[PDB]
Amino acid sequence: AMQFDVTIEIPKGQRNKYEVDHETGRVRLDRYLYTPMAYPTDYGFIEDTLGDDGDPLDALVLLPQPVFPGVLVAARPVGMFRMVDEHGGDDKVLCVPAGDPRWDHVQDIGDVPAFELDAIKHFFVHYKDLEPGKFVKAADWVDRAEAEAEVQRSVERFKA
Amino acid sequence: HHAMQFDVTIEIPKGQRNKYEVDHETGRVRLDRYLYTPMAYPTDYGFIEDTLGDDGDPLDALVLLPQPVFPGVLVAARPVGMFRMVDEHGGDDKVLCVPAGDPRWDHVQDIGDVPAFELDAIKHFFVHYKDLEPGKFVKAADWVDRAEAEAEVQRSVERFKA
Amino acid sequence: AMQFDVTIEIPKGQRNKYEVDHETGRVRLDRYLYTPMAYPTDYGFIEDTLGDDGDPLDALVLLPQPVFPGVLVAARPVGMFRMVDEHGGDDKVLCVPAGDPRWDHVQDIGDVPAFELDAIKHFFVHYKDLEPGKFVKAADWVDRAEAEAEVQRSVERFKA
Amino acid sequence: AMQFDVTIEIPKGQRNKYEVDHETGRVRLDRYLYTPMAYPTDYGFIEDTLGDDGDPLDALVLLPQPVFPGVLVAARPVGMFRMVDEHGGDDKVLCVPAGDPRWDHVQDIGDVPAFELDAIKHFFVHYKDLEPGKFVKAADWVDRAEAEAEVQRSVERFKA
Amino acid sequence: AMQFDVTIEIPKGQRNKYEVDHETGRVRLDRYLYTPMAYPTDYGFIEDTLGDDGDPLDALVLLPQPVFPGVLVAARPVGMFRMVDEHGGDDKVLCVPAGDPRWDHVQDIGDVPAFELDAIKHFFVHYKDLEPGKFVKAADWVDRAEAEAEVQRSVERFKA
Amino acid sequence: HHAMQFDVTIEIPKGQRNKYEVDHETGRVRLDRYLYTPMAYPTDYGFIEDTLGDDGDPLDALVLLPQPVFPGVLVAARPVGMFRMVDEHGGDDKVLCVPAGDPRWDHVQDIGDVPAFELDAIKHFFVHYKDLEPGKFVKAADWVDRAEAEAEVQRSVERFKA
Ligand SMILES: [Ca+2]
Ligand SMILES: [Ca+2]
Ligand SMILES: [Ca+2]
Ligand SMILES: [Ca+2]
Ligand SMILES: [Ca+2]
Ligand SMILES: [Ca+2]
Repeated sequence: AMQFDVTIEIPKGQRNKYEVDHETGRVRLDRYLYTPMAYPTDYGFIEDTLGDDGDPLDALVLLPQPVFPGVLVAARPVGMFRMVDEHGGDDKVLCVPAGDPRWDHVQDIGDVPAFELDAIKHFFVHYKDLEPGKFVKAADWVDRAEAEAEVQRSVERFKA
Repeated sequence: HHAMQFDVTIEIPKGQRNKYEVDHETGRVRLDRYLYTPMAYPTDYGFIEDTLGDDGDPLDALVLLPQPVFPGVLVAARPVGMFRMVDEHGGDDKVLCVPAGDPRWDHVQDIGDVPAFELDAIKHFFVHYKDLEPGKFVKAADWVDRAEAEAEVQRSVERFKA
Repeated sequence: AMQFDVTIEIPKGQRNKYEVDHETGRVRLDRYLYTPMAYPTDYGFIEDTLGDDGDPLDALVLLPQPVFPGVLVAARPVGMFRMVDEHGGDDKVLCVPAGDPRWDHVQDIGDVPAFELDAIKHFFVHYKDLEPGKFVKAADWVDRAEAEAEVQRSVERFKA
Repeated sequence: AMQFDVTIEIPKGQRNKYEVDHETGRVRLDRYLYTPMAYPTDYGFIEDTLGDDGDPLDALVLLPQPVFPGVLVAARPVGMFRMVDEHGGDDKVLCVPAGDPRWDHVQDIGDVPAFELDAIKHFFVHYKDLEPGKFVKAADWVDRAEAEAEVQRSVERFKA
Repeated sequence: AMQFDVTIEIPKGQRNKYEVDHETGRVRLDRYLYTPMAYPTDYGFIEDTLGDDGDPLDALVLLPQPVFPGVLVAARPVGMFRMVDEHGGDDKVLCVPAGDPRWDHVQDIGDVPAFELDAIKHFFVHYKDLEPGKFVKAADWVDRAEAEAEVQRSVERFKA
Repeated sequence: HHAMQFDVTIEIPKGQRNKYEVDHETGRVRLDRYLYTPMAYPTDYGFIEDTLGDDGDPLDALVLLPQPVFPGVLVAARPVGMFRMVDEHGGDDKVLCVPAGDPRWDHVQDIGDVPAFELDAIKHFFVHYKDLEPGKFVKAADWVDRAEAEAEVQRSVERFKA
């Protein structure tokens, strides 16, 4: 069972796109979204990883109640939203709290209702509709094994 | 020189994904549904009292506010434009309003006085909020001026009185 | 498939105990709770019913997001919480939103996770612990059929 | 011990000035305040009273947690903020929840800390600073006996 | 008159149990509570202390309005909550804001109303009821001097 | 043609009566006090990073936003005016800002582009928020333009670098 720490940048329900500057650990308001949309899950990145975009690997965490920007959550992957946009790959690892028995029933991507996966997909397709040049070329959900292999690659990229 | 005004009942505060709706015989607030998309109402949303629109409900309204109100609250309002759209149940236009008698909104007199970014975000909401509801759609949506808005309010009042 | 309107008096997360005056339809603050507890679900009653206690039949509604006091929700029962306290028998019907396919997987009491049922039970067992004269003798979950039986009894008593 | 129902129009912390239209019982947004101020207590009026201004007698209720606009609270008077503004008298009866033992220590105006009375006075002196023509000619706190005599007068004005 | 800085981890009203990682200063979500309960006061720890349990000495701070996780508050002790659970002795120091004249009337444990002390006690007695393996053996309020004695012990252990 | 910008750390979100403040050696957020008046910060409030004002702290800033942020959050910002005031610890000016690089604020270039109602409410806050604190005051407060704002930012940066 793979587990890691996720730093949550943006709580579920937010239109303010907070980001962590990785050099300093400070929270910054990147922008107020130009679309009438809100993050469908708590959103952030996986500590000690490094991705295609220059940043740590993005992460989505399912929670019963959202946290605050900058909060750490020990998490375990259950799938991943593979997306290629105009800038290349920017995949989003879907996770649940690690070590919490209320989430033991969610082990892989099939265990997450289709309604919630569809709404997450909808967010990332459309949230930058009113920012020119942005679009999604592909967007598919893939399973836990895919997520884990992708995490483990991003961890090696970070180390070396 | 003497500006039109009316009362708007706000059903849904800005930032809501719960789609509340007033029942028009009883005056009770009902939860229609939780939205299926990760979207939220871009303004306070409701209807004009004592009007009747071509979907059998009172005419839809959007009110620009400095801070949202609660479901069921009345706001005296004046029209500045309208969002024309057509969904599955046909035409369903939305009158854009500001608070009446409030000098902080006097710079807004017609649809061109509303920043385009806000007009586009409102439009984006209605175009997409039912994207994940089977058999639902919204097509042909665009913005028209205070004149067209007022003339349509006028009709809906006429429908109501009948 | 039985369904009815529930008026929600108290949103999930509240320590203010709101009640609807049935003579008038106005929302009243009965009291601020004496214990550091909060309603674990949206809470209220079923319209046009009369419980064995003389008020409309109490209802709990599972929701993805809470509503406001006074709000109507079309609901369908999936179980019932049976309790005996100082004033005797008291039942609370557990419901989900009617006509919403996101809740079609919840058909009976066994479909609600145990953690959630235990938390609801724990609320009603303990929330009046610091009000003198109160107690709870027993508290048990029963299934949809027993829930539907009590809804019918309470409908028939309203008409009476 | 005098007690009455107060309809709360404006929860503590609000800059939106809600009002009840007394002919219909509907909640209306009268205005967003022009000053950077917020109601220091839950604020409303006493049901079945009638005052100098044409409206029911205004009321302030001390609470551990604010309510929602339109909510009823059974209350008992502990004092009153006598104020004369440009429109004449518009006194505000200060109250606590009736029948709640957590408020038994507050029986008259001396029992309310000076810091809270000063902040309430400050609100009503300044909240209309940025609306022309408004000002306060006098503003003093008076005791429970004064409040009660003033309530009982406003109740007779209503009845007859 | 003893005073110290308290880092608030958890605002009043929270069911999310946030903790500060003492190695790093980052805020972490330890867990969502298993009971329908919420922290009755802002909750955290005293800076540069070490409790008998190995973490900084826990602190509760009475406030007119909650703060955010990670926020420092200059505080002075007025009492202490002594508890024994499954892992043994655990003390929580009850405090008010230091240098604030609105709290000068609270000097010792007898100055905090009984309803509030009982609610705080009830939280710590019951909040872990649905976590298996937990229990509470005893829970008692002691006065300011015993609080100040434990603050000193814990300061001396930090320096050690 | 090339506009000045800087980073503002927001200590207090709009609508707050809790007066939070960042410690300038550690970067920790502290609660200074709960305000004594029934007032709340009319905008998000904070300071400009890497500056030093004439009260020994970094230069105070106000940032106009569509939605508030949390205590400690950074916002890249550009100045549009300044609120000059003098309290008990003497001069303590406040630079008025909007988000930098955001076309929704491009119509705001100088202090005259900010509606007067918002400028007056900001002023009212600072004039009165310490009315009930013994021995505190705020006098001589008024609004000046982007030029005076930028030149003062410039100084405070110069002070800082020293
Ligand atoms: Ca990314
Ligand atoms: Ca319509
Ligand atoms: Ca009942
Ligand atoms: Ca009045
Ligand atoms: Ca501890
Ligand atoms: Ca300063």
